[PDB]
Amino acid sequence: RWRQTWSGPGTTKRFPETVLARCVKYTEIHPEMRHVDCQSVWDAFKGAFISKHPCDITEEDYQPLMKLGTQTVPCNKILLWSRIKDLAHQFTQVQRDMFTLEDTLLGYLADDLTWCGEFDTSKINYQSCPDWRKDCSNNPVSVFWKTVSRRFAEAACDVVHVMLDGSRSKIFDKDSTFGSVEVHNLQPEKVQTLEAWVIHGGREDSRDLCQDPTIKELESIISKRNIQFSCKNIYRPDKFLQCVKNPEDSSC
Ligand SMILES: *[C@H]1O[C@H](COP(=O)(O)OP(=O)(O)OC[C@H]2O[C@@H](n3cnc4c(N)ncnc43)[C@H](O)[C@@H]2O)[C@@H](O)[C@@H]1F
Repeated sequence: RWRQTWSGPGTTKRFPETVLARCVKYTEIHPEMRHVDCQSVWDAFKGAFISKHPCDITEEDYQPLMKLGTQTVPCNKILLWSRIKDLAHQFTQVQRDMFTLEDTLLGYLADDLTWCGEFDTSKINYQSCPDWRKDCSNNPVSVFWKTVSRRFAEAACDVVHVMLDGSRSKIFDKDSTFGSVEVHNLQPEKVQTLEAWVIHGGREDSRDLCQDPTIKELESIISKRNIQFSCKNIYRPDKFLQCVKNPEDSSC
């Protein structure tokens, strides 16, 4: 057909198989989750969006899945990210120094996927799904990440780290999901510091991006929540990963 219902990409192909296989694999690798019944996980995941209008999804819709995907992560080793997931993943993969949301079962299940259903049919919509801007914010994908993100941020303690894309027009974007959900769900009772790592996109010699107006804004927001703020430039992400891999044996 020549025009879809919604403005965004449709459900990722073979969504049900893909999720179930991810669950099986995750629960094989991670002993803490060994027990989890993946079929129950798929049923709860399905239950959140199937037969529901995909502009009328709620955090409650995901509660059965949230319950099944309950999981402890070391609260003091959390790595958040904004618009720079790939480096965050490359980093934690070296020796599991920190944990991103994609290191949890629910994050791993949904990473890079799109999904939505239809009001009053129980079919998965493989043709289109709502775009967060053009169509609706309360869509299955966006609501999932908000709900799961909030719980992950709420669990953090001590020093929480965040990678930010220093190549972007706004290094910290107050209106990003990171800025609108994660930042505001850190618990001041538990979190001592948020430390931002500003990832330079620019070759060689660049600015102290910890001085960027948007970084000062982040610092102000965080500080006003009674959490300390720290910031570091990562000038060369390639050299950084090399140093993480081969710590100070080398020019690190
Ligand atoms: C909480 O925030 C970070 C993402 O923060 P960003 O500033 O990168 O968010 P933004 O660009 O405004 O929006 C990205 C949206 O993508 C969805 N999403 C989050 N995480 C994933 C993964 N792993 N795969 C695909 N899509 C993802 C959400 O709908 C965001 O709204 C995340 O760690 C948490 F979402």
